[PDB]
Amino acid sequence: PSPLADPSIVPDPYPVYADLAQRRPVHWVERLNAWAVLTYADCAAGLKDPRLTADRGTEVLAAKFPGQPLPPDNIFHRWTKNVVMYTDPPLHDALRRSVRAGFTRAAHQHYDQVLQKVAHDLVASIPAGATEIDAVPALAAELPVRSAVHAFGVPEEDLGFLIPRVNTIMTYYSGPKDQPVTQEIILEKLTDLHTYASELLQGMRGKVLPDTVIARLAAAQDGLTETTPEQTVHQLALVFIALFAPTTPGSLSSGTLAFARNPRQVERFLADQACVDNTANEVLRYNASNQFTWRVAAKDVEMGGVRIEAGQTLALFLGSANRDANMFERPNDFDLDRPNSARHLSFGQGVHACLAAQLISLQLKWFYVALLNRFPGIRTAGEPIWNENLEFRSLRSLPLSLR
Ligand code: HEM
Ligand SMILES: N[C@@H](Cc1c[nH]c2ccccc12)C(=O)O
Repeated sequence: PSPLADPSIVPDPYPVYADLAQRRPVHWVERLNAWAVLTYADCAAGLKDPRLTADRGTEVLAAKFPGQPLPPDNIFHRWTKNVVMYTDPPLHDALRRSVRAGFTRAAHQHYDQVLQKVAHDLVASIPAGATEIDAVPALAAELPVRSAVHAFGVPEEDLGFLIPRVNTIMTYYSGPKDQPVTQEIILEKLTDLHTYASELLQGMRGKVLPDTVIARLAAAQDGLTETTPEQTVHQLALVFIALFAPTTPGSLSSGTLAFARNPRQVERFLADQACVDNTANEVLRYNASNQFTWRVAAKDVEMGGVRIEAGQTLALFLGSANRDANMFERPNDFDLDRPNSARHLSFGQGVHACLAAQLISLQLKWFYVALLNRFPGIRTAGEPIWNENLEFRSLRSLPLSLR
């Protein structure tokens, strides 16, 4: 019976992942209704294997809410079948092109400057007499919300509507454990994000800051020719979910912990710009926030000596792949001098590689620039405590001393 379904692995899964990558690199996890895939080689190729489809909302819903299917007209199916995350090419590619205006080279030139300032301002807000901080609520949870506002264009005044709704929706992705929130409630909040997205663009909600992702997307709508208004609304809903997911906080907090525990890496960062430049990727490699991602077999495939039949579900363990010693020597070392950290799988790979990958790496880079030049002596001030979630894994508490 798979140790991947044991809640006790979440604080430190890596010894279990390493053992299973060796002995059981592909194996069945009953609680996921899926084949777990543990090695870098199999995860990276699986992400780019056209025999594995991203059209998986049916299968994954059946895994998470067995006995509770939904019809094709239900918001769950209309959303999944009309967003980049859960579509294959060619539709995927039309949907991705339709959001290009938010993510151009010029746009990221602007976001680089916004994020530098946002992170600067966050860290500068920590009072002089503060030696202790819980880096989760104070910093890791906070930076992504300030980025959502200033770089993405989510109105600040609408955060009270969005934050709790995304937190509810995100319980869908609770890993191999009982669902804490009913399907009915999740679908209601998913519906609510669609209403909000459409009303935001109509000017019925908050004010979107200029030159942000959402402002750019809004201005692009008149020129779209291969997608529909409903598709834009579906895609915004996904964007809201991704913006307020625990992914970015977990990356910030797990990287902060890594620095706290590895002071010579602080020294490296302050000594060598190449180590700065590699910080986002080494942090992303060191702990994938999304530890596994889902696929379905569109055709029979063979992986890890297992024949996976068309229609079966797979869980590609990005978090295990990132610490596979065959790809990353001494994979449990947090090492800014590592030469291949950019090979991590935390943003996936290929067709569905994270749309926000550059935005998030800029956010991480500027955070650590600000934090570590202010407070190079960061250390633990108690036990870091993890959320009870393997799928989207993150710290709930990170007590630190700043000096
Ligand atoms: C550290 C933070 C984040 C991490 C670790 C993360 C991780 C991922 C991963 C693993 C995928 C690929 C999943 C798969 O193929 O199965 C993905 C895709 C995606 N990401 Fe992120 N992501 C983050 C932040 C964000 C944010 C803030 C947004 C907001 C826009 C976002 C938007 C997306 C979208 C739209 C896709 C789908 C792209 C496609 O299907 O073409 N990501 N991300
Ligand atoms: N892993 C998710 C896809 C995903 C990646 N990043 C996310 C952020 C938020 C929500 C979902 C996602 C899935 O297989 O369904």
